[PDB]
Amino acid sequence: AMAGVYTYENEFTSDIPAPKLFKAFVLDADNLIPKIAPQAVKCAEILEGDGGPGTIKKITFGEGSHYGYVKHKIHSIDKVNHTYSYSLIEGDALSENIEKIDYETKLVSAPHGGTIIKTTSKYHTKGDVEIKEEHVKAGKEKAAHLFKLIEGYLKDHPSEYN
Repeated sequence: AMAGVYTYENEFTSDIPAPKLFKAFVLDADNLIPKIAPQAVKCAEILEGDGGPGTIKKITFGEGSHYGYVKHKIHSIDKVNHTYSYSLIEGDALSENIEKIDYETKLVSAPHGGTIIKTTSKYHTKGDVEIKEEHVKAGKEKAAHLFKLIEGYLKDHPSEYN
């Protein structure tokens, strides 16, 4: 049975400077996200580990989830370089034919003072590979919205994540 890896890059941009964002979005996601999108994210909970490399998180969704949750395994976190890698491993985007999805995200400092969020997504496939543009671009939008909500919030809370 054919094993393979579908790979998809995209970027977003943001006014928020890289480090604030990293603290908010990566480092306190568990807390900050449910606060600002309770429609779409009920809860977030660490099943195992500190929360560094090797941790397993269950994230629990509200409306607009096929399965109503995911689990993530954190592969790495680099606070100094502002990068993050993990793997979706059980739940929402997966199936018999998509064993796993890997994300790696690099925040980079744009011109001038702002940020560029670079994400690379890696679909570990089994068997024939059908991966619909929809399911993928639908995903882009979800994340794009979510980052927009973070910008907005953080701009309304400048005493935070400094």
